[PDB]
Amino acid sequence: HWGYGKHNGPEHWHKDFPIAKGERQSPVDIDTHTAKYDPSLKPLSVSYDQATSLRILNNGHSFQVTFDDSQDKAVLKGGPLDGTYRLLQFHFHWGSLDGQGSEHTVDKKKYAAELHLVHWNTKYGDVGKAVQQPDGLAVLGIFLKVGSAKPGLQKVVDVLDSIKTEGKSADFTNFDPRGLLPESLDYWTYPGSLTTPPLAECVTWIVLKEPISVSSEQVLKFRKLNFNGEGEPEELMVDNWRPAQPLKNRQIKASFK
Ligand SMILES: CC(=O)NCCCCOc1ccc(NC(=O)Nc2ccc(S(N)(=O)=O)cc2)cc1
Ligand SMILES: [Zn+2]
Repeated sequence: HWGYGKHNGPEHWHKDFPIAKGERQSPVDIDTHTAKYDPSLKPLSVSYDQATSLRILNNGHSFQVTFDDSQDKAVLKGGPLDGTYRLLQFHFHWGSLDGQGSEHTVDKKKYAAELHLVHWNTKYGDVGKAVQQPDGLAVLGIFLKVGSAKPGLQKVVDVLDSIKTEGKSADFTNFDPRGLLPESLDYWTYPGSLTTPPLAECVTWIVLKEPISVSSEQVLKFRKLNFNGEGEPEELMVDNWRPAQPLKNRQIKASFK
């Protein structure tokens, strides 16, 4: 039922999901001058060498690459986190044009897109349990700007034609998510939520300062996806981002000076 249109979009979500008006919703605007450098924050540990991708799916809101999360292979640790978080899936949010698409903003600047690498805390055993906990998930957010192509994204781009409409999926094995990461792991962090229903307040957000560059041709391929199922009117999957939400009583911390 929920979506990104006039009648079912973000301004409507609170009716089915009242937590939409909660105390720790995401995304937020990152005011770079107000974020406090925190010298106690550790370097982020991203260990993706043994990642096992499984499938790629058009779920009607994004496309989603799923990983085998049944063992500690691809894990996120350190940074602001306590313990070990397993990589579950990644997906993107993007715009109709290059000047919008990101969920987080940086001094009100919107990027063309935002990549979410979604991890869950192994101390809760499974993602369904983890989403019921305030420290259950860690999402690594990476901004996309348009310029030079990202070679490590091309394998993703080249299969989107096969999952054009809602409910389509395909085999997507041997994808290496290290190819999606920028040089620097400098980050901002804050406590927040899922940015799609059920908007659960279970996420430690880790947003990298350095965007990746993707080509116009790569992002155009995102914008050829459809929100609709094949038996419904064609509606391009664009502008699948939630706008910035009130920061309320939260502090954004920087890992860097
Ligand atoms: C062993 C095996 O074969 N495992 C394979 C996975 C099975 C479970 O699959 C899954 C896959 C996905 C989910 N839910 C989500 O990820 N919700 C979510 C919503 C919004 C955000 S964000 N980033 O704020 O926009 C992040 C996460 C649950 C179970
Ligand atoms: Zn997301």
